[PDB]
Amino acid sequence: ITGTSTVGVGRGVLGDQKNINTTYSTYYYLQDNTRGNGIFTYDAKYRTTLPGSLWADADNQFFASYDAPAVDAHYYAGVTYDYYKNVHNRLSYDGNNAAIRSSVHYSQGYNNAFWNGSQMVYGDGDGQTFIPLSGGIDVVAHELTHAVTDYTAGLIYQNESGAINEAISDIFGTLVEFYANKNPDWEIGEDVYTPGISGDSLRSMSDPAKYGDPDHYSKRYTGTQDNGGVHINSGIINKAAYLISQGGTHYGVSVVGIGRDKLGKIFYRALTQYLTPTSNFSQLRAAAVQSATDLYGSTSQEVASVKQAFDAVGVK
Ligand SMILES: [Ca+2]
Ligand SMILES: [Ca+2]
Ligand SMILES: [Ca+2]
Ligand SMILES: [Ca+2]
Ligand SMILES: [Zn+2]
Repeated sequence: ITGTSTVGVGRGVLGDQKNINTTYSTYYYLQDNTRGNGIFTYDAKYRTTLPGSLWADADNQFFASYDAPAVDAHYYAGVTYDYYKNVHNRLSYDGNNAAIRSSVHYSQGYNNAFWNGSQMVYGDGDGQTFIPLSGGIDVVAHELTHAVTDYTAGLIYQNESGAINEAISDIFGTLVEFYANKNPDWEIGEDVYTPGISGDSLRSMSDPAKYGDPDHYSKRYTGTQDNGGVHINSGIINKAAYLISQGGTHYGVSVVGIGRDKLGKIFYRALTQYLTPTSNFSQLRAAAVQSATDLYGSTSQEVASVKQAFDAVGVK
């Protein structure tokens, strides 16, 4: 809408208080005009009709518990936008400052979140397996990174390219959680998953196998569930990114870590520069070795760690 930019305050899903950019014209709207063409948050009102209605508030205070998922969806889309701009000189998900849109309160008891080709969508969860999914910065950044991938490499969402697509979203969701320093870890979804059971998460990058995901290519899922395992085989790539960043020994292969920023730069370059829609894990290894080389030299430690890590997880 057209109006005056202002700043509101509210409480997120985990009860933390934060400031949000709003726009005022009779009502206060969750419309942030300070980032590209804007960040817009919508109420789907427990239906599946999208996007729903632009979130309108009477007094620019967002402390109702109904408001909480909107506060976080709005705030964390902003943080993710800033991460891509400041760390990678990318303006929004398309590189040309496209509007970021999210809808919350999608359906009833819906335990998921997704990018639907045009916008992000967040369920409220059923209160026992999930609470509102936008309460996790790694969840928000994961979903938005799907749009980034769609505008760049265009990884097909099935089999090995699909697992790559999933892993890139886990990798970057984590790097964003670290960038914002929101209690970071190498776990996915720990803040919003199973409120009655602490210390667990949906997926683990540091040890995928903790939840039954492969951490080695020999162990990959070859059937047809989950579009050929896209959320399952991502574990192999997730473990690789973890080793590359933090180091460690995995099936007897030692890896010297090169830290997060270099992991980010290497994978962002692979993604934007070398990956294609049909790329497989072997092509990802090559893309990553080539980015490292481009960035740090044919005989750098960095290139050596990237080689080490992919060997460790069985990807030649
Ligand atoms: Ca209010
Ligand atoms: Ca965390
Ligand atoms: Ca996490
Ligand atoms: Ca939990
Ligand atoms: Zn995903």
